[PDB]
Amino acid sequence: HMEIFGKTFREGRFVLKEKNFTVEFAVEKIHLGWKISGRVKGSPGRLEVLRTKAPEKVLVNNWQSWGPCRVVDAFSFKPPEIDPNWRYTASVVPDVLERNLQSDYFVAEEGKVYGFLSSKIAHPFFAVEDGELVAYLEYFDVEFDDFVPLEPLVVLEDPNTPLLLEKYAELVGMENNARVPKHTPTGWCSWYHYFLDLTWEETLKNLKLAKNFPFEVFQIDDAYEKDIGDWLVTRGDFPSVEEMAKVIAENGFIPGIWTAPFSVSETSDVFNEHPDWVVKENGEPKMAYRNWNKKIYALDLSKDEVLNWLFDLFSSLRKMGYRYFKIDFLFAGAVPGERKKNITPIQAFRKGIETIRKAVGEDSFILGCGSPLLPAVGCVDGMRIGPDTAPFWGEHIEDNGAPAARWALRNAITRYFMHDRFWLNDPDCLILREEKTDLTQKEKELYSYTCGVLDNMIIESDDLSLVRDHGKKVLKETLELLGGRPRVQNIMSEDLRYEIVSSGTLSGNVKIVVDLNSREYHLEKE
Repeated sequence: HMEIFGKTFREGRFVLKEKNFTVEFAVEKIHLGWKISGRVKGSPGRLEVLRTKAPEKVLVNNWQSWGPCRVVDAFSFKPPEIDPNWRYTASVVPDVLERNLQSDYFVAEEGKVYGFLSSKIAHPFFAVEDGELVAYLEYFDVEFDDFVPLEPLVVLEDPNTPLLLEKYAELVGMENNARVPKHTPTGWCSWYHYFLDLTWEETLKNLKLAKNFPFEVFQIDDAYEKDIGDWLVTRGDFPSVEEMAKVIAENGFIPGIWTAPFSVSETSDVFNEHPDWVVKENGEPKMAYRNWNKKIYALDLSKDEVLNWLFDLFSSLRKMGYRYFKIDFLFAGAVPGERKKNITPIQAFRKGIETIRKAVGEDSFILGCGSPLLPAVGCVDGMRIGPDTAPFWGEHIEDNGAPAARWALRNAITRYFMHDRFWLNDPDCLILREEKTDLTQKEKELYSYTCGVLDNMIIESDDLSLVRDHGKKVLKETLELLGGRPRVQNIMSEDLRYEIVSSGTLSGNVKIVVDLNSREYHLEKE
């Protein structure tokens, strides 16, 4: 059935000495399966850990927030064309995605889960190579003069696939000391009404109006900043970043703010002043992605100067009174490329987020976005686990990570299991306005009540003057669905129909059945 590091599956302790590397490992019995763990030295490169027969149908997982988590026929995979503006959102190892079906961190079939528990040094992924499922640890050509730990791999088997995924997630939480607040914040986000056209004028208007809503946090999203990298300089209408916090706190809200901290645009002052601070290719700045009609570079989080700058930045946001941080495009900090230190792109990413955490303190809430998942566990408090939602369902939008409510919801369902184990899942904002939206009341209710049953974060994003009785109702109903232990019963579903239960909500035991094709739901409250 299975090979572990090249040889037939066997319980016990083992060593594999190769030309280039050495690994010492143990195959040990755990509850519901097995765990392969150990340590490795030398230059393991792309290290095969496990091999077995691919199943036909597999739940696969993109490595970051916006990417799909979905069931796929393993044997009729054809390589996607990778958008060169967004190369690394698709894969951190795109050479693989170009040839084979790839899954980051974990894969599931009916009755079986394979999953790595951490991504501290290596990127753990699975590939389907010619009918075989192969688990790999990618070390990105980094060499290790002494032993460093393996990312442990678990293999769980039981009829109950949901329970297995939940189990996997518990082990991820313990392996990484997951941060899981007892208190989940509520709030308002500017983005999904105003996008880049937000003004301070409209901001103050909603800030007045937000008082009639059950919001704790008032969060300014992308729009206020001069440029990507120049986070302390505002454009347009906007005042001082210090002032905005002050005004928001004065009004009885926790101020929140959006940054893309690992990213610097080609036009930014900081890139202009410090072009050597970025990740390189052949000595020259390597484009991490293209957005805002500009080339964006990634900060080299191996450089102490870069980390001090991140430290200073988030220390001063904290000082000004920001206590809620949406940190976005985090994948940038983990792009493959040349850095000052000879460490992995993943080791560097972690140095970056660890710095932000230390700067903002223990009483700040950090929400990851566009982020590598496994590597951020134990550091973020909340995580966007799907692509952007939208003020339309998005049937005209493909499952390629662009904004659409339907695909955002899909991911909230298919990654439900990380919630309250990895972190608090952020399903993206509820859009509850009655004007300036293509969403029907049905669709709004469907989205919202699913998120509530999933016990996910509830953040609203609207011009609140356009939110009336229906939207106010839906929000209050959603908050009544929270507090349970959720489960997606038929996680291996291929037709976008799901039965989701949650036990011990504020409304008791609840069940929602959803069809994301017909945009239909039935909700029972016992």
